[PDB]
Parts: sequence; structure tokens; C-alpha cells
Amino acid sequence: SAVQNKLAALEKSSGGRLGVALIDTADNTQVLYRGDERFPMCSTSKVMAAAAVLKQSETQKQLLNQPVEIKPADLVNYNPIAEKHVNGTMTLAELSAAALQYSDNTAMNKLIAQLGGPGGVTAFARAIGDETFRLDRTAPTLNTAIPGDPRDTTTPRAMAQTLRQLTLGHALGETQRAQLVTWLKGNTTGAASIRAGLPTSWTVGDRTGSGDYGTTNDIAVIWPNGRAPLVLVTYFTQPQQNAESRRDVLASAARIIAEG
Ligand SMILES: *C(=O)[C@@H](NC(=O)/C(=N/OC)c1csc(N)n1)[C@@H]1N=C(C(=O)O)C(=C)CS1
Repeated sequence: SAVQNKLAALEKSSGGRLGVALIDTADNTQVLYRGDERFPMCSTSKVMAAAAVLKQSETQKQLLNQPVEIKPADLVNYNPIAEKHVNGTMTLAELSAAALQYSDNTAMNKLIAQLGGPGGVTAFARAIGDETFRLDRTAPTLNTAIPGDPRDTTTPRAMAQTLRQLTLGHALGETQRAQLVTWLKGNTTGAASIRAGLPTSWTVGDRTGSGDYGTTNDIAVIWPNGRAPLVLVTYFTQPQQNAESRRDVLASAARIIAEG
């Protein structure tokens, strides 16, 4: 397709490896670029973890208000919200918001711990039909993004299908799906990523990720106006261990999708 040549040229003009999956929920048509290659998910894995806790809350009705202690030993590499509540508590709802809206890695680990370890996150993926997602490590080591490492990876096609079901489908209960939508719409870390490539009149919720090898990720659900919503995954990683972030590549991929 014309879009695929447009993305291949963007990739060639980036020096790295680009993966894209778009779901047009008008006719279930899809645009895929390296859609079945594995990419390090990095902090985009927070969507699966937060959704898995939301699924638990369908049975445990008060689970989101459960306080969780934040201890000095819980702190890791990037802790913007959790560091404000050390020696106190945060609720699972507050931890979910911190993970999904500020990329707080301590919050992600509290979600993982609530699910019984990384295997509890992968389990929820399999329970909703995602046979590709795998979470193997806690934060921050899940973001090492080493070329060829199968750990903590998924494919663009699989993540796009999962994100649809979580945010627009019925993989979650209605109150839970709406809460995840509110959290994603309120993300603060995505202004330079997919959001920067789309028309200003489209509503977006997304969740970014980054890691070594200049790994720069964003997954988003997009509501243009008066038409069927979109689901877009843009993953990008580079050959150099110390490569710089390239959020502009995700913005440019979204623009290219949006054109077609
Ligand atoms: C998720 O992607 C998080 N990334 C990391 O913690 C990384 N460290 O892993 C050892 C990392 C290495 S280089 C880099 N840019 N991140 C958090 N995610 C984001 C995000 O939204 O991209 C952050 C900017 C805070 S770290």
C-alpha cells in the first residue's frame, strides 16, 4: 500500500527499526509495518498491568481504594509520583494513574505485585486472547530493550488488538473500561509522540514507553470527528545502545497513517 512505502521511507530516514499497527474500526481494516516482528514494549506494558488490576476489581469491588505502602526500598530509576508519598500510602487507583499518566515505574511495580508477579500480567494477556505479549521482569529492567532479547516484548499487531478490546471492546467491565479510558486520555507524557502527528480535533488517550537503544514507543486509541475510532501502535528502536529518543518518528508515523 502507499502508506507502507511512506512508512518504509520514514524508517529508512530514521536509521532504526519501526513497527506500526493501525486498526480502523470502520471495516476492521488494518495497516501493518513490521506488524509481526517483536519489539521491546518498555512502559507501554503498563496498559496490560493496569487493565489486569481493573479486571480483578470487577470481583473485588473496593480494590482501587486499597492503600499500598510506599517504602524507600520500593524506589527505582524513575519515581515522579511515588517519591512524593514515601513512608505513606497510595491507593491502587492512584498508583494506576501514576503509571499510566506519568510513567511512574514504582507504580508499575505495585501493579505487578498486586497481580502476583510479571507472570500475572502475562496471564491476563492470555486470558483476553493475546498469545504474543510477554512480561518477564519488573521495572526498571523490563526496559533494557536489548536487540533480539525476547523478554518483555510483543508485536505491533498483537498490541493493537489488545488495546482495542481493553478501551473500546468488552475485555473489561464498563466501569473499568471507562476508568482506563479516563486514565489514558489524561496521560501527560505523550505530547511529542502519536499526539503530535494527528489533527488537533481528534481525542487521544495513549501510553508511551522508552528504553535503551533509543527505544521510543507509543500506543494510542484515537477518536476522530464523526467517524469510527482508531487504534494505533508505533514502536521504534535503534542500533546504538546510547541512541537518543526519537518521539518525532512516532509523530511522523501517526501523520502518515492519518493521511490514509
Ligand atoms: C518505560 O518505558 C520507562 N523507561 C525506563 O524506565 C527506562 N529505563 O529502563 C531501565 C528508560 C531507559 S532510557 C529511557 N528513555 N527510559 C519510563 N517511561 C518513560 C516514557 O514514557 O517513555 C519515561 C520517559 C520515564 S521512564
